[PDB]
Amino acid sequence: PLHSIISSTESVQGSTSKHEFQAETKKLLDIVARSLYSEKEVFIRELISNASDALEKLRHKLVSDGQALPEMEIHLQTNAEKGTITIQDTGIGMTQEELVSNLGTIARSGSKAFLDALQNQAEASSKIIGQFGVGFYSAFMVADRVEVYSRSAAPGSLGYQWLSDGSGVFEIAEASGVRTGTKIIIHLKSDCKEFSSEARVRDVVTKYSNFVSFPLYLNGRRMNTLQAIWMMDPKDVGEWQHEEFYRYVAQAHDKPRYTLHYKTDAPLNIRSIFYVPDMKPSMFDVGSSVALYSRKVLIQTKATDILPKWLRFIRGVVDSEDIPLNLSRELLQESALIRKLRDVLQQRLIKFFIDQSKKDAEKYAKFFEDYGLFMREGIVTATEQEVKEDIAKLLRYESSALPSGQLTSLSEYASRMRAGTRNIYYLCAPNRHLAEHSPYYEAMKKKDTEVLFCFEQFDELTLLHLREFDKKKLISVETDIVVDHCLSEKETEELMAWMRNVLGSRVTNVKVTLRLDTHPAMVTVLEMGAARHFLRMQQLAKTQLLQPTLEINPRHALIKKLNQLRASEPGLAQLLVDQIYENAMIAAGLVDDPRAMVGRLNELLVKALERH
Amino acid sequence: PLHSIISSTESVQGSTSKHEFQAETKKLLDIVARSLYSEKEVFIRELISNASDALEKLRHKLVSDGQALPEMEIHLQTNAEKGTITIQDTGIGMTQEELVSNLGTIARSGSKAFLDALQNQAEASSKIIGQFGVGFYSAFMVADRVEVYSRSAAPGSLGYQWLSDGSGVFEIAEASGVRTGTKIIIHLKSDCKEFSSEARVRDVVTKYSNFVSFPLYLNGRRMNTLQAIWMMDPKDVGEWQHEEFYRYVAQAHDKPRYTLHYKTDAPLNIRSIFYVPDMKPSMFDVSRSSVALYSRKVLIQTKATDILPKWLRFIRGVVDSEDIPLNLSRELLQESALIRKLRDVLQQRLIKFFIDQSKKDAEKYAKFFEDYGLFMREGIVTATEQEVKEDIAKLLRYESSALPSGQLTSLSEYASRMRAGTRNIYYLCAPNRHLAEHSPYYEAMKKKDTEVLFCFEQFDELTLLHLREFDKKKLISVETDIVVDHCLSEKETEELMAWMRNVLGSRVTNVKVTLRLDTHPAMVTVLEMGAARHFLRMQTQEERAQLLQPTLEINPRHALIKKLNQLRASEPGLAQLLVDQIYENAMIAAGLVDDPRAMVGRLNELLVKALERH
Ligand SMILES: Nc1ncnc2c1ncn2[C@@H]1O[C@H](COP(=O)(O)OP(=O)(O)NP(=O)(O)O)[C@@H](O)[C@H]1O
Ligand SMILES: Nc1ncnc2c1ncn2[C@@H]1O[C@H](COP(=O)(O)OP(=O)(O)NP(=O)(O)O)[C@@H](O)[C@H]1O
Ligand SMILES: [K+]
Ligand SMILES: [K+]
Ligand SMILES: [Mg+2]
Ligand SMILES: [Mg+2]
Repeated sequence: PLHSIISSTESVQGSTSKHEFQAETKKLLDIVARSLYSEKEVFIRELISNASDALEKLRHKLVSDGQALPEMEIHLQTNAEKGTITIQDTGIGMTQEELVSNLGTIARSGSKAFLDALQNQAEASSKIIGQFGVGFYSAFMVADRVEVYSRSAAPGSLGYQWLSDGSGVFEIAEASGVRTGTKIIIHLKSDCKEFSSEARVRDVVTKYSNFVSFPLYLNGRRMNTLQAIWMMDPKDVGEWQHEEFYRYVAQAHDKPRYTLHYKTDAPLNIRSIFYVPDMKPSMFDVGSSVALYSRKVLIQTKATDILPKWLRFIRGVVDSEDIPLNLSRELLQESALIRKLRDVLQQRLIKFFIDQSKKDAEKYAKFFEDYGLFMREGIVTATEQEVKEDIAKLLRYESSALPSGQLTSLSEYASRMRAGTRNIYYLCAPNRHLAEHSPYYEAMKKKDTEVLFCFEQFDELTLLHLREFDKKKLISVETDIVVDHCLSEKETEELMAWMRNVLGSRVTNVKVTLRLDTHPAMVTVLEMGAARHFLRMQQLAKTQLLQPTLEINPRHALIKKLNQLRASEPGLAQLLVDQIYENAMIAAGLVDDPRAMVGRLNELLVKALERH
Repeated sequence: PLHSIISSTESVQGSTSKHEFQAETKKLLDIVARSLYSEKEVFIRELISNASDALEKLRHKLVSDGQALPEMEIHLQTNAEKGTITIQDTGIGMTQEELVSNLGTIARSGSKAFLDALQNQAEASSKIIGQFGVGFYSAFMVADRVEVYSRSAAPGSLGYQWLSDGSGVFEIAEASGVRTGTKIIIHLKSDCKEFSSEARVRDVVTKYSNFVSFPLYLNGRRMNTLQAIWMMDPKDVGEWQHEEFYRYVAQAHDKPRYTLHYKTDAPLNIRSIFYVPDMKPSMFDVSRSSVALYSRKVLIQTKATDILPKWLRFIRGVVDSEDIPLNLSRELLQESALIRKLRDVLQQRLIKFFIDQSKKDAEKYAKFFEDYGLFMREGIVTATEQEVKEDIAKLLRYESSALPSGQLTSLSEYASRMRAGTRNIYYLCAPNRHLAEHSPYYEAMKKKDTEVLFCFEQFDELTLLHLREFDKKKLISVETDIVVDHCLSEKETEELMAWMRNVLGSRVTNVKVTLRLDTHPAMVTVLEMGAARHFLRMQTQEERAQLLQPTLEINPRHALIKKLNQLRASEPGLAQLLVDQIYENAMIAAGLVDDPRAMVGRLNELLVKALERH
């Protein structure tokens, strides 16, 4: 049954009254003080941002008036005796009306009003941080009573006072002896007395607001001691600062091997810089020091992964003034602009690596040898076909049709290949000597088609997952053999019948091949790539057999000896085939742990040499 | 640069005034509707929670006076052409005064006053969700006009109207014929018309508000059809209830091989359930903690806290509590102190439970250990505290030489029968039982009357070196202890020994003799065998052997070694091949070969000439 009661019988007949939305202050203050910020160390960051905004406002006003610029700086005082923290700046300052309209009203900020009266919003709107208006009340989260002493920068403004305990009541009075600017006095709570020490304050200042645009003083000394090189032009920063900055963000002692200075403004504002370490990636390498900034203050998201996961081996910093933020000044989760930011960064980073090989191929070879693991991971974990192909341009392989010791790409491979050819062949082997001596490649010697050699691990899996490059099918050499379209015939036929009976449980069928010269036998299976992966995966973990085919080579010297061995030592003949069968399995790559074949090997040896 | 402008010259001189804090409603509404919630689909959950709170208030009012209990229902309606969504409720209802006090004021909730004026906080304080007072204002985030009809259930209340354009100004009127309860009419935004589709709303409801304590309906039919079993006592839930509950949570139609119903209050109020799938794990299980946190019967959607450790990701269930502090965005305060202690308590509770399951049923635990054995091994290598290592080591089932084939034993029961004054435990690695028994290393320690453990699973040699201790006992591998511990004619032996230094000097640095072997012609002993095995696979014979120090020991009583003497001078060419085969065989037996594909060629040409005389 459809238990529905919705109707449209509601009737409106009276005269509608008009009211205005109200607001309750005590609950809002409690919410801000208790259940808004996860950490308790953000109030100093908010105060520093406010001081920077005030200093910027004063500088802009003086520039507009064209007067003499005085000294402007921010001072932090840490007094551990009374258990108090004090911050003082030299900004514009606020009069009684401004104090009442700003410090006494929730969700009200004068910075937005000032920006609305700029008529350009480009000269100073890129440096104002405050946008909500509830950042000051984070002081009550660690304080019980607050004192504010402010005097405006106007020639004739008097000092004032601002007393409040954070309980919905505040008072204002006129003061004397107050200098130009503002001075915030904070009385620390009982459980929050850790913030009255210099070490913790210095740590938080260095973590959050290290790159403030104005001098910052704590008990006399200055903490910034560094420039934000991601906001400066590339023509104004030297090569020496590019290394010192890298050693700071990466927390290392080496030099970077690459340096990208990206700066774009058309799709969205990006001011970023990236580095690649000289040293080889370690085990721990398998936010990745890509900390996100906004108006030169740390955001500390570390979870949204603004950079792709496979690109976790690079360091640097990213700045953007258009990213949306929570009320707690934290990054929004999976915003529309955030997804677009990740795509833009990935496209530029891949393009940068392509030009590096085009400029200096020798340097790129060393980079690919060390960091090549990360590129293979990206293709496997990708979900869009165009993403896989774009990343695949960075792969390097060496082919049989070229001298040993040089690497080729999948792009130029499609250029020198014949127009009649349409698919790409690849053979996997531990080395190149084994690859050319591999029995699978020996059958391909008849055709002149060019093949690529894959040596490193996961190359076979990476090629299988890609499955297509530039509309060209990727097919392995092993799969193309089963699909491909001395020992007279009479004496040959009975020899297989003696193997089918013995190896019936292992060798499902045996057929005579004519394309082998060196290896006595081969093992062929349809899904060779999957078999070489599934078998290695099962021994890798007990998670959620097959039918192999063996082909003998009549022209082989050992196979010729099998005719005269059965009629003389039938016992020795059985062990010999059990050794040839496992030898073929090892060459194919379907070999299990080889500890079990030692017993059959030593026993065969001690009986096969008792003739000398 | 010690120059500080900080001083204390400033002081108060004039009279002090007095002022009251104010607020800006428009900016507050903009913040709530634009920069508060990450995802735009939370308004349905908020309004459903409000309806549930109203129904709870009505239920308390109707049970307090001891009167009959009418029907409580939630009705969701959708209209594609109109682009409107309707959620009608039959709760207490609100008159003009409650409407203007609660709806018309930001951060004002009547539930908190109702909760505090309860005087008992026993039956209703645990089922009230709203505590902030800004939940209703999330409707403006998706709607261009909000229209609400409501009337109280009091004997004499009348219907009313409520309109708001989202511009900070609302309006109230009087209405007749309004059904008792609350009815919310929402007109959707132009770009937010995707919420007028039945499938998307069904997804939102089945994601956020599955376990509401009242029957809810969507377009006529019921969407709940399932009760929350973790709230009741374990005696009130049956096996068939568990199967359906495990089916929904884990999306698996099989039977849960394990079931735990944790209920603790001394550290903090916890009401959680757990499950273990019967099927075998796959990559989707291994690939990334599959447990959804709950609080007062509503989804919280943590997705980042990971309340359970990484190695315990193979279990499924839900976790509920009422003492978790969540911020204004209805999400947990990240890295909170109270959150950290929940992870450790839950981990150790499950550690004890798995120990218990072994006692009452060893066969069931043994089958369970084989299926998920990677997860316990994974936790040991990823743990930092030594105390936790012992808690996990009790869950490992190994096999020793004191029992026949196919009887697994634990470390604790292994260490209860070992020697008196020596703190040593012996473990050996082999793919099978036959290989372990015939391993040359085991044959070397057969002299002593000591017990040795045979572990057959992979990555187990790495676990025993990371654990490093078990109740103050040193873990020593069989291969390592051989080095630590301190026929053929002599003349023919030493000259035979001297040849290998001449022909294997590049690959062998020292050759010795062992008399304790009688079934293997070769043996390789290394100082740190366990470390070499795991470090070799992650990272041709010359540079490999340089970092392994492959000491070679040859049994002189083996028949193969004896025949090498009479083949020394008859054909030196074949002798160069057989000695290499012995060297290669020893490495294969020792398991220190990265890939045996290179040794096939040398072996293949040996057989073609070994029996050519036949
Ligand atoms: N040190 C200061 N000097 C001058 N004005 C200040 C100072 N600190 C705060 N204000 C004023 O306080 C008002 C709002 O304070 P605040 O709480 O910081 O909001 P906001 O910083 O503008 N926005 P946000 O910090 O992002 O929440 C504005 O009018 C500021 O000009
Ligand atoms: N449908 C409703 N029926 C009855 N009372 C309601 C209804 N919706 C809202 N109210 C009342 O109006 C108040 C304001 O709504 P709301 O913003 O959800 O507050 P809250 O839910 O208690 N706290 P929060 O968790 O932020 O939603 C509620 O606390 C209720 O007292
Ligand atoms: K303010
Ligand atoms: K409200
Ligand atoms: Mg600010
Ligand atoms: Mg609510």
